[PDB]
This record gives sequence, structure tokens and C-alpha cells, in this order.
Amino acid sequence: GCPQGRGDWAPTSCSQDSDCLAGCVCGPNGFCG
Repeated sequence: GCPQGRGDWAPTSCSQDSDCLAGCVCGPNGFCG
């Protein structure tokens, strides 16, 4: 998947999928992934 969940790639806080990279969604954790 996209680099929003790797060791040194902590996720991005989001409220919608548009806050995230392409193909990534805003998860229930409130973070991109």
C-alpha cells in the first residue's frame, strides 16, 4: 500500500480521503492508510 504506514512513515491525521495520497483512505483510526 502507499507509504502512510511504514516504520519512519507515520500516518497523516485526516478527516476525509482527500487528505490522503492516491489510493489511500482515511481509516477509522483517523489517519491516512
